[PDB]
Amino acid sequence: GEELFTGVVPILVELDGDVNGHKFSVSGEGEGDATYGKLTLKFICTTGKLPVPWPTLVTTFVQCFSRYPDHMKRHDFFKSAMPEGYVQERTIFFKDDGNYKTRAEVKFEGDTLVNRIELKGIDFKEDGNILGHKLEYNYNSGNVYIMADKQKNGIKVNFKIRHNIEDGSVQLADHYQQNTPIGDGPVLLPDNHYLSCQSALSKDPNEKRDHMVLLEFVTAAGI
Repeated sequence: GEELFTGVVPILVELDGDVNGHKFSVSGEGEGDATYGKLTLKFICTTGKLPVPWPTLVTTFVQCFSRYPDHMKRHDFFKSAMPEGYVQERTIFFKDDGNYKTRAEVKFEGDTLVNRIELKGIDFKEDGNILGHKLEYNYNSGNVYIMADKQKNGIKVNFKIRHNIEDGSVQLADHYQQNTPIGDGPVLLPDNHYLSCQSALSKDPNEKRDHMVLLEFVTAAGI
């Protein structure tokens, strides 16, 4: 897979969503440059106004673009599954609030690296930090824990995302994620490690639509 990520890859993201019966769609475009662990994307709510807060979707909107130091390449599960791809599934628990259930498929469409996702959210408080848009438009750095998952020929991934609430508090979002190759094809199984991540959300003064500009860097460590 390594050889597909050697340069600048166009990325395309498409999510269909239903949160507490609130329905929406988002398209994203950008490019990734795994060599530097860099992702640059722009997202647009195509169905109007985003019913949830943008920062809540970041995790959901391609770890194959993480930078795996030379010594760790053997642990890169993401790239290994390419081009056929991998399936990525999560449940993201918002403390004292609802949950998101996501199913995505990450693979190449020719030259393009695509992420197609179905997202379902239930149990959200209509007056919650989420439904009530109480989260700051920003994003914290942190770690993503990776571990091999044999009886599935995949990996298990766990982490906590802390969204800042505008009152100064925090909205914890606990992530439980599973990935498995799309094919019958081989993949690399990693030893435990983690991805060190950081992100910055911005806006395009020109875009009138509901959107998010995202700049992100992630580098595998712990080995």
